Amino acid sequence: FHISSQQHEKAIKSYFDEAQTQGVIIIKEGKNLSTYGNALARANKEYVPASTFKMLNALIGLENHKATTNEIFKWDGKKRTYPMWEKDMTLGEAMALSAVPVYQELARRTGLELMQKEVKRVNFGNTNIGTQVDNFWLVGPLKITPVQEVNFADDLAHNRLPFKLETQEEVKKMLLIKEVNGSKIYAKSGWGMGPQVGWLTGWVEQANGKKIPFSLNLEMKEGMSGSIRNEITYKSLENLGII
Ligand SMILES: *C(=O)N1C[C@H](NOS(=O)(=O)O)CC[C@H]1C(N)=O
Repeated sequence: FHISSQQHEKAIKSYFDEAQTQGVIIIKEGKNLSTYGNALARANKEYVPASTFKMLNALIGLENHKATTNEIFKWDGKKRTYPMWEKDMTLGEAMALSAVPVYQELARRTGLELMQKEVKRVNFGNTNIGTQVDNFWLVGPLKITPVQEVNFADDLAHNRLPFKLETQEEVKKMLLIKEVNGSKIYAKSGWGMGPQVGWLTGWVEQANGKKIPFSLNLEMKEGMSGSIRNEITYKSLENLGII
C-alpha cells in the first residue's frame, strides 16, 4: 500500500514502546538485514540463547542418533515447573511446549564433549559451552547476538547448516507455530530467566515458497507474559507486509 519506511519504523518502534520494554526485531530478505524496534543497538550485543538453543540441541541429538523423532521421553514422575511438562512426549511435542527436562535429557545423551565439538562445528554464537552440559544455554557461558540468531534461522530455513537434509527437515517440522492466510511461521521462543532476555527466532514461509527469517530480541519485565513476544512479532511482520 506504498507506506513510507519512516512509518514502518515508527509503527514497529511503538509496538515495543507500548509493551514497555526495549527490543529489536531483525528481518532478513535475501542477503539483506533490516533492524526494527525501539533499541537498535541490541542487534549486535550478546545474550544467552535460552530455549532458542532447543533448535540446535535437536539437530545435534538427531544427527548423532541420540533420539529419533518417534521416541517417547517418559515423564519420570517428578513435579516439574509447569503441569504441561508432567507427561510423556516426543522431541517435537517438547519443542512446542519448550520442555526443558526432555531437552536436558537429550543434552546429557549427547554429553559435554560431543556437544562442545558440535557447537564449534556449526559455529553458534560465541561457541563456548563451559563445563556443564545441561544448563549452558541459560546462564552462560554460551551467548549469541540477534544478528547471529537470524543468520542461524536463515541457514536452517534453507538447509544450509552442516547436518543431513533429513535432520534439518525433521527439526523444522517441529517449529511450525502459526498459519496466517497462506503463510507459515516457524520459530522458537526463549526466555532467559537465569536483565532477562526474550527471544522469538524463526522464519516465515510465504505462499509462493519464499522464506523470510527474523529474530525478535527484547527484555522480559516483571509480570509480562511470554506471549507479548508473539504479539510483537505478528504485528511487525504484518506491518511490513511479510504476512
Ligand atoms: C527457555 O528459554 N525456557 C524453557 C521454558 N519455556 O520457554 S519459552 O517461553 O521461552 O519458550 C521456560 C522458561 C525458559 C527457561 N527458564 O529455561
